[PDB]
Amino acid sequence: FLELERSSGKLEWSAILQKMASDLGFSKILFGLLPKDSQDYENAFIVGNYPAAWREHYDRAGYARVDPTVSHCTQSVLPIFWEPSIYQTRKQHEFFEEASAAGLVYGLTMPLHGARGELGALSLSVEAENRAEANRFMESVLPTLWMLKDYALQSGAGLAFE
Amino acid sequence: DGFLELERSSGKLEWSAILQKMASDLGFSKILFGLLPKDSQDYENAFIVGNYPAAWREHYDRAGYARVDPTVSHCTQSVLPIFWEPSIYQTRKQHEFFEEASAAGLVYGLTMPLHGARGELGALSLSVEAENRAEANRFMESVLPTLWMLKDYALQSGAGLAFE
Ligand SMILES: N#Cc1ccccc1C(=O)Oc1c(Br)cc(Br)cc1CNC(=O)c1ccccc1[N+](=O)[O-]
Ligand SMILES: N#Cc1ccccc1C(=O)Oc1c(Br)cc(Br)cc1CNC(=O)c1ccccc1[N+](=O)[O-]
Repeated sequence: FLELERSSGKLEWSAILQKMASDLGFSKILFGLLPKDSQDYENAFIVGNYPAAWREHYDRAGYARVDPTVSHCTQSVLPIFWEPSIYQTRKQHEFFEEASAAGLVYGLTMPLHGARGELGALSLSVEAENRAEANRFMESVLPTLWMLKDYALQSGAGLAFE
Repeated sequence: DGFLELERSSGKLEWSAILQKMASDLGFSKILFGLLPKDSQDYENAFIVGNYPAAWREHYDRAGYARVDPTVSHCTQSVLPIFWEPSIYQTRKQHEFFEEASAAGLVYGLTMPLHGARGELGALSLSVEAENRAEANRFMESVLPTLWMLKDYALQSGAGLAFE
């Protein structure tokens, strides 16, 4: 985990974070961080390899207002898994479908809350044949991820703010 | 699913018992969970849970050890754990803090900073009984991934119990 601190620049930090996630078994990740008292997700510090077109679509369609993981992050420090049960509203169903169209169907979002009031998320997606399989993979690496997200927050906020 | 009993708990007594049991199973026989609401700086009226000896908690406050305890300034700046380690260029007060902590049975341990979703500031401090630093670090490192999960479950349920 200590390799995140020693990185030079955003590209290398991103490369390290992506490979950590990739080696762990998650093909796609997004790391997003906002300063205290901001809700302008559009203009967050963002790192990762989500498809560019999806990132653009998410911003355009105002999905930050709809995405169930966003509101979850404002209320909690606990992970939220991308299960059918989290897409409760008709608009969130639309969100699920569009995210699925980008290849992002299985995964989880770890809320980030920094020492300086930074608000963020580390979202990770896993390629799987089905839900049950994806859930077992995620369970099998969850403690490692749980440490990872805080190491990423601490180093990530360092990169973005100091 | 073991972590779920922290939310199911009704009242501080019940919650404290569950948290202590979970921590004790992991080899931490003494714990203190401390939490302050958003923008509050006064460590006295903090929501404090655990089984640190009462006399030690009283003395820590009385002697003003919070300004000498390295974990305090660490917690305001980081979300990463800090292992208890004296500075070894230390002031009489810093020496006394560790000496009196040690006398209270709290020589080895770590503090997990707590930063809640609603701006809560706190710490989960846990002590392990050990003969030396090598043994202690072994004991703590071996449960660190589980503890990492526990501190966030404790933070989330504790904040609700305390403020919500
Ligand atoms: N900064 C910050 C931030 C702070 C709090 C919560 C969240 C975020 C965040 O990054 O949110 C985004 C953004 Br800004 C763009 C995208 Br694109 C995706 C997410 C978060 N959501 C997901 O990654 C997600 C969650 C569930 C299903 C599918 C996705 N997804 O594919 O985007
Ligand atoms: N709330 C909050 C809080 C918020 C941020 C940081 C810290 C705390 C905290 O609880 O700090 C205390 C207090 Br209030 C009393 C006691 Br008693 C002990 C600690 C934290 N420190 C330790 O537990 C500790 C750390 C290093 C060596 C020895 C000890 N110790 O035995 O107390």
